[PDB]
Amino acid sequence: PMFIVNTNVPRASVPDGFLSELTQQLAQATGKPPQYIAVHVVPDQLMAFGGSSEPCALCSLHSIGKIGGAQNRSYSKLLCGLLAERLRISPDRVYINYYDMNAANVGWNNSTFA
Amino acid sequence: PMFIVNTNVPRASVPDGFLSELTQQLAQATGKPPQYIAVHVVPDQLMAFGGSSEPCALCSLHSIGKIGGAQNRSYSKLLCGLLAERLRISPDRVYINYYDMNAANVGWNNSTFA
Amino acid sequence: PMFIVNTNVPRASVPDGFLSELTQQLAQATGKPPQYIAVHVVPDQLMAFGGSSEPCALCSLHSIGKIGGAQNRSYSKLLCGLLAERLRISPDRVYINYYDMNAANVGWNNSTFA
Ligand SMILES: CN(Cc1cnc2nc(N)nc(N)c2n1)c1ccc(C(=O)N[C@H](CCC(=O)O)C(=O)O)cc1
Repeated sequence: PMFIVNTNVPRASVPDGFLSELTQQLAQATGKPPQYIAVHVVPDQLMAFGGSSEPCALCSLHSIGKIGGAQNRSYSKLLCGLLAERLRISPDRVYINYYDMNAANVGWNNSTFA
Repeated sequence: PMFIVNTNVPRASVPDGFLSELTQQLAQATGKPPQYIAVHVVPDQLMAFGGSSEPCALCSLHSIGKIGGAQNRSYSKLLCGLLAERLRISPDRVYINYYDMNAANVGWNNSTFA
Repeated sequence: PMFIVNTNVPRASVPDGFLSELTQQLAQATGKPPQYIAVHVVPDQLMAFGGSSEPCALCSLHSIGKIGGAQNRSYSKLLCGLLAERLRISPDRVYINYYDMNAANVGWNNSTFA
């Protein structure tokens, strides 16, 4: 899986270990081993949510399978949870887009997963 | 809805009001209240379009509904106009990817919209 | 077609000409004229892949058609090769998302491609 966070929060507000924590928790939540989890944190961004410049985030989780109704609520609870506690971002100022990828449409190691 | 602009235009040429202006014009164009609109502007990017490094933009509009053949043609006018006037980008150097998101695939406030 | 690379490799390791080369290679590989090809390189990113912050990359290729089982393998070979050769990134620390865009969902110059 691939998790990306874009936020207006400063670089200096990202705690040491946040990428490690996201990796480990997305492994648990997703059922996929840690070695397949990629994480990307883009702080200091020029953004607004509802016309306000308070702390916010635009995020995406891409995964081959492991994407659906209940799973996505469950991921949003986890991720909103972490964004609140670690980055101090209100859960109502987060969007997370979920993408179920076909294996044939993910390249890796000179090939695809199809 | 969510709107993202990636551009090689420098940070200093992004007007201070650009995120609000986007926010407001997107609310009108989509029919959704401004509160639902998130906007992200990423300047100083290392980009080329058609092999030239003249000013350009790669953008995305994600929304739950309000995406279609007719609406997308319309949004391109609006957004090429804003980018042309505010960032001095030629409209032929602008791509915009449109995504019609399922409610179950959009996380927000510890849950999803489903 | 549109190709984006997000990497933790530093800005100073991106060779001069990398954007041109990508453009050239994507044109030949897709059979689309170079004028329709946009490339975007984002270095210095805060990323982890499998828990490790060794060199890695997360990438997207968006294109109207020219996306499929075999074409995507061939693109992966080409692009991981280029990421291995120019950015010193190991192929198994690269993910590439392929998206077959409907023409009506790509805005360009005040309209769509539908
Ligand atoms: C068969 N599966 C998933 C899967 C399901 N159940 C499991 N159960 C167990 N006990 N262990 C596993 N390793 C496991 N893996 C897989 C198919 C492809 C990929 C994969 O290696 N990578 C992509 C990368 C996605 C992206 O970047 O877009 C992914 O799974 O999301 C992994 C697992």
